[PDB]
Amino acid sequence: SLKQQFSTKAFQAANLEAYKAQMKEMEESFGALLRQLPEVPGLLEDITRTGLGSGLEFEEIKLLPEVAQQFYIELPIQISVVGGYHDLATFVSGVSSLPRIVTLHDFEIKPVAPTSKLRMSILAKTYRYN
Amino acid sequence: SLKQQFSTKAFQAANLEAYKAQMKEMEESFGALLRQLPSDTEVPGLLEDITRTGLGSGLEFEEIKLLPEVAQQFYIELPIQISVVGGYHDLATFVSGVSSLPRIVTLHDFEIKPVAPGSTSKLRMSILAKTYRYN
Repeated sequence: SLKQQFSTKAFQAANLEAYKAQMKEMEESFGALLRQLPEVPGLLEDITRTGLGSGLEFEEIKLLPEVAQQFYIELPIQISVVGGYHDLATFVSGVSSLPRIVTLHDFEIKPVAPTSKLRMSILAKTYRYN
Repeated sequence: SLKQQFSTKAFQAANLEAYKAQMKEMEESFGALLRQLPSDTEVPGLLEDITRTGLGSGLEFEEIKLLPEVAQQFYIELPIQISVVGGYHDLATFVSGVSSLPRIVTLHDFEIKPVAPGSTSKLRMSILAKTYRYN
């Protein structure tokens, strides 16, 4: 994750306590924007609509346990779909550009039969203020 | 991007003026972090790690395409399009290894295609990565 990339590079910072404070302010601001905003049912709706519009079949949508940070909470959603190569791609971009706070993460893929179909499982995350 | 997502959603903010001010503080903080780093020097090192991660996953590289920089107020994004070829497991481990690198790099849209008819052991993936530097 971004936060992990910054922590990892912390040794490189000219001023370590200032870098730690900039990381914290970044998260706090993120937390404050989420609080400002009115999503999960609507996100689920948007994701399924995106995938159906792309010609995919859904299999499961797993809501995983929330993971709290100090200022925001992640809600991971594991999405399994199946369809053709291009359709998987239009699903991926449709979802990453939704009018939602949603990020995409690791995926795994496997053929339906050892072209056309591929099965994709992808991790998405949405967020709320802590 | 994340910023496009908050922008898109701005009409929904209880107080627009305050929401914009927080978008701007998140951005400013992101830029202050990049400036504490030697991030205006990280591209060649990034490319080196990406390449090694790809090779480590049993992939071959076809192309690395550096796209035009896009400036925001406090940071500049540098989009890098990567084309690789290999097996289905190897592609996912590659994506996973890049995202676990000690670099400020985000991964975005990707598209996969088989190289040849009847083949599933060689797939071509194009993926967009981005890195960032202080503006």
